[PDB]
Amino acid sequence: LPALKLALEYIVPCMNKHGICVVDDFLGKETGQQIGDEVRALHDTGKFTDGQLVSQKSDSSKDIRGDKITWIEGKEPGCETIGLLMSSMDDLIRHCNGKLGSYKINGRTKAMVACYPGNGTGYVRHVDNRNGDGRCVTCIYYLNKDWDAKVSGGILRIFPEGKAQFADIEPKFDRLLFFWSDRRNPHEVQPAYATRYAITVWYFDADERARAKVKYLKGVR
Ligand SMILES: O=C(O)CNC(=O)c1nc(Cl)c2ccccc2c1O
Ligand SMILES: [Mn+2]
Repeated sequence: LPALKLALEYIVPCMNKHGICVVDDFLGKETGQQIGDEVRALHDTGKFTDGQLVSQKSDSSKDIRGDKITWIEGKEPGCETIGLLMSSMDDLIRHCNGKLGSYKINGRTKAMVACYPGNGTGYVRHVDNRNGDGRCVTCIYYLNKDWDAKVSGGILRIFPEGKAQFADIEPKFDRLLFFWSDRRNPHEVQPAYATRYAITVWYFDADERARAKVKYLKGVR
C-alpha cells in the first residue's frame, strides 16, 4: 500500500481527529521478521543496557531492572532493516507534512529500541514531551509475533486528555502506532510477562524545537 495513500486516507484524518493512530501489517511478514531478527541479534550480542533500575534493594544482587534500550541510527552493521523501517516511517511523515495539525516536522531522533525482558516490569504513566522539548509525534513499531495480552500483559494504555476512557494497544507484530507526544497523551506500559520489543522514533516540530534551544542552554566567542 503506497505511503501517500496511507497518509492521506488514514494517518492524517485519524491523527487530527483522535491523536492516536494504529496501522496493522505495516511492512509485511518477511520484512517484519527480518527486523525482529536484527533486534534479537542486538539483544543477544549485548548491545542493550541492563535495564531501568526499578527496585533498589539493600542487597544489589536482588536489584530489579526493567526496560532495556539501545539507540540505533539505522546504518550500523546488522541494523539495515531497522534503517529501512526508519526510512519508511520518514516517508509516511513526509507525506503528512503540513497536514498534522499546524505542525511542520523537520527532524527526528535516532531510533530507541526497547526490550521489556518479561519479568513483570512495565513503564510508569508518563508524558513523552511534557516541557516543550520539540517532539510532537511519537512513532512506535512493534515486533512481537502472536502477542496475546491476556497471557503476556504488556499492553500500552493511553489516557487521552479529557476523555473518561483509555485506549489499550496490543504490541502486535508489524503494528505501527502514531500519537501526539505532548500532555494530550499520558500513557503507560502495563507489566510484561514475555519478552516485548518495540522501536520508537520521535518527530520534531520546527518551531518548538527552534525555541527549545533558548530555554535549554551552543556558545560562541
Ligand atoms: O513500548 C510501548 O508501547 C510504549 N513505551 C513507552 O511509552 C516508552 N516511553 C518512554 Cl519515554 C521510554 C523511555 C525510555 C525507555 C523506554 C520508554 C518506553 O518504552
Ligand atoms: Mn512513552
